[PDB]
Amino acid sequence: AQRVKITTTATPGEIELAFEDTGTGLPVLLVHGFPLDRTMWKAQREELCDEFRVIVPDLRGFGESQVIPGVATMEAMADDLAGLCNHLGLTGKIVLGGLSMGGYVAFAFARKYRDRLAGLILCDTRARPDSPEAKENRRRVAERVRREGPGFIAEEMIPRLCCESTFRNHPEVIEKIRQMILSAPPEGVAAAALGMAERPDSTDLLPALSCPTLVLVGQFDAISPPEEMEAMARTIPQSQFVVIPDAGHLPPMEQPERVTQAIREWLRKVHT
Ligand SMILES: [Cl-]
Ligand SMILES: [Cl-]
Repeated sequence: AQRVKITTTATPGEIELAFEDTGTGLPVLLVHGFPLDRTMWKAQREELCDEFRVIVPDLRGFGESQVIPGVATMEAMADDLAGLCNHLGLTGKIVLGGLSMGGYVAFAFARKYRDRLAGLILCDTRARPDSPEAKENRRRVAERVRREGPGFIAEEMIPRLCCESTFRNHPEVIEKIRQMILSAPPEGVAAAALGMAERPDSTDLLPALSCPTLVLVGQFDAISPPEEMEAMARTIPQSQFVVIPDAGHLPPMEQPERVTQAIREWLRKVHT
């Protein structure tokens, strides 16, 4: 992995991002969920790099990246991604993928950096903003995580993140996810929670998209259910919708081979 100071149009103008960059060819940048880190996408990075260039950053405030206290808007996160691609000399088009919060970042990127997208991969996410109660709950999470750390978040989220089959067959995957949460920087988690609260409604962005889009969801996703994701996909032109069996909210970790395959086969067409 690498750690580089990049120039970003978001405050504070410069930020240090940690990231993986593996393979050659078409660039595919994959964005993790909340409150996880780049290792969420490790199986896909390690497998897809035989055919594509896979770039996987820790977002601001997560993993090994710089923590910028206050609010980390989805726009700011997207600006950082643009600045990373600029740093790397990927100044043309990329495929951008994101899971959950990372999908919110992808929407912010598509808003602002349309002409940099060859394609979008939207996993286990939604285009609607937070409801008023959801916003308030973000503020409560932010306030508490700054003081107590993310243990309470792991306790609340783990049962909602993965399906029953994962708990049974892959307890090691559960534990990897738990350690990602437990290790997340408290002020980075707070800043992202506040950023999620403030994110705009992307509903009307979707019909205006101009690149092919893959929409992927776990069969048993409790957080962004498949029914709602299918409806979201029907608003996106040039979309493909895939349900990953025997996965909850984290298909890349729960069913890594099936996710890698779905992405690989879709990328081949974007690419050809
Ligand atoms: Cl957003
Ligand atoms: Cl909501």
